[PDB]
Amino acid sequence: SDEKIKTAHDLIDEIIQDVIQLDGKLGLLGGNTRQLEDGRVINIPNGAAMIFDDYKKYKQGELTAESALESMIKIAKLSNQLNRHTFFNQRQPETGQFYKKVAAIDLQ
Repeated sequence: SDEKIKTAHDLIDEIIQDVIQLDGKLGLLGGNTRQLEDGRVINIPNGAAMIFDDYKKYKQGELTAESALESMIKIAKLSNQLNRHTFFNQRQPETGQFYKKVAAIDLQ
């Protein structure tokens, strides 16, 4: 897939919005919950939480914009790999779609 052309912020923003939309009636069993920077309680898969923390680092200054993006891509591939394996039915299709977009990092 062509790399195309986009800013780091635009790509990061695209995935963040998807995560927010992904939030739903899903309870603790469905996944873990984290407090939004705005102070809004949201629910997302444990994997979503992992990248969420990475985002915070970009703000904290612990990680760079590209470093945070890079970290998300590597873990995204691992998550996608597990999804590809069997017993993928256990995971929700909506969550699978999110991982696919992250791995295929194309703003388009």
